[PDB]
Amino acid sequence: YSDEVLGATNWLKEKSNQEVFSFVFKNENVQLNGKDIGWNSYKKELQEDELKSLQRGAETTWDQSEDMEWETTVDEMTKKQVFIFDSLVKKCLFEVLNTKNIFPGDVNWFVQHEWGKDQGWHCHVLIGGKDFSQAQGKWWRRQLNVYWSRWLVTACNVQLTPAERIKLREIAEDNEWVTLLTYKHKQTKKDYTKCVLFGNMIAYYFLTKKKISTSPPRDGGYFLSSDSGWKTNFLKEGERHLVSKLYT
Ligand SMILES: [Mn+2]
Repeated sequence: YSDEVLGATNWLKEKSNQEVFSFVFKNENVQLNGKDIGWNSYKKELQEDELKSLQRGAETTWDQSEDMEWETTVDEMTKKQVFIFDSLVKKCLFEVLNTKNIFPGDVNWFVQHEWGKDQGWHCHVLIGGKDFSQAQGKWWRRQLNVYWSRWLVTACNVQLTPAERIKLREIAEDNEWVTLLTYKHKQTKKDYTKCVLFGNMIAYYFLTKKKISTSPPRDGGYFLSSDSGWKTNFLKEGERHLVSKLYT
């Protein structure tokens, strides 16, 4: 019952029923003119001040949440790429907030990087607040995908011709490398944005995942999480499960 565990539980419980959007930021494998662009082909560390700061935040979140009782054999390249993506995902969120003139302190958000059985790396984002409404979900997805595709093409470490960069940009947008949770439907039928409950989804779902400690990653595991209150960031796996238990 450390203050950190109690503090996270209390913070989430207060936001138990806050409606938020659910996004997934991802990438897919691409081959352009014989050039392979895989999930971890975006390893440029761009020297923009905010991005550098965000990447440092991810590194330190990883460092503080690491359990040293057990050894961790995650590949260095994998960690690097995840830290970079954490900075890029956040940069996208912050750019859209700026477009809407939303004060960052008026926003609740949660970010969690995972490795899926079939898709591999992806990043969940829950985001909402008083300045957000369900009808804005589709606009948010589109804007986030614009910024996400733009930053990915900038961060790509594969030498690309201008035509190739533009093609990659178009692929990331056309194939919706940012997804928005909607109610189940038909291809022809309309899709409705499905808002989720912030604290509940975090405590009863995201905090239940198993920590990735190996390469290749365990199917369905998580790498790293963070939130707008810096509450879950530094928690070890065992502490996260304690939060879920207390939250109930
Ligand atoms: Mn997932």
